[PDB]
Amino acid sequence: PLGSPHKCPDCDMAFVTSGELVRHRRYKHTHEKPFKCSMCDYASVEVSKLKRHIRSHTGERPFQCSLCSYASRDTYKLKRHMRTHSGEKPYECYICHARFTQSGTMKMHILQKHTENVAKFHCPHCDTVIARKSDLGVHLRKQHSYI
DNA sequence: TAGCGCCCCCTGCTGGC
DNA sequence: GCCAGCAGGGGGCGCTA
Ligand SMILES: [Zn+2]
Ligand SMILES: [Zn+2]
Ligand SMILES: [Zn+2]
Ligand SMILES: [Zn+2]
Ligand SMILES: [Zn+2]
Repeated sequence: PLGSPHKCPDCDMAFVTSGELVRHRRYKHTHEKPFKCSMCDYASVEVSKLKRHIRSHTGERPFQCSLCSYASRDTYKLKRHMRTHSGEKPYECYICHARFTQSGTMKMHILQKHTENVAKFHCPHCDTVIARKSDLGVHLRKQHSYI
């Protein structure tokens, strides 16, 4: 924000409250992660990130879809899932204007369709070049009996 | 501080084409 | 094989009480 009073003494960012600067410095500069999982080595800057992480250990899925049986561990994942029902495609490739349901899909599109000289994968068993690593995985399972 | 969201990242698979 | 759809784990910030 323009007049944000709390300037970071280590980068160009500034914040409206000192609490926001404190948290930003923990994330980006000092890396103090006060909140520690008791079941693995995970630790986080914010407690809410620990709580979300714990749901991966327990399987808790608090956020139920009202149109199907899906339920998520994170409110945003449910909002992302609702795009499968609405057909919303919020992301647009600035180069060719194709639209996508997720931002990562769009980034991958730009890598595969609008980027010069991208390194490709190669099947060693049949001498086929494959663009995406996951499609090399599929090829190995489908054509070379990877179990 | 904890707590609510908003949103992006990276990963890696699926099935239509 | 190419492609966009689509979910899991996670980082970082906006904002408030
Ligand atoms: Zn900073
Ligand atoms: Zn853990
Ligand atoms: Zn649903
Ligand atoms: Zn494009
Ligand atoms: Zn092969």
